[PDB]
Amino acid sequence: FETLRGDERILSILRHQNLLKELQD
Repeated sequence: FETLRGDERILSILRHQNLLKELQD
C-alpha cells in the first residue's frame, strides 16, 4: 500500500534536483 500524501511528488522533484545539482556548496 502506497501512502498517497502527495509529498512523494516533491520527493521525486527534489530527487531530480539532486541529480541536477552536480556542483558542491
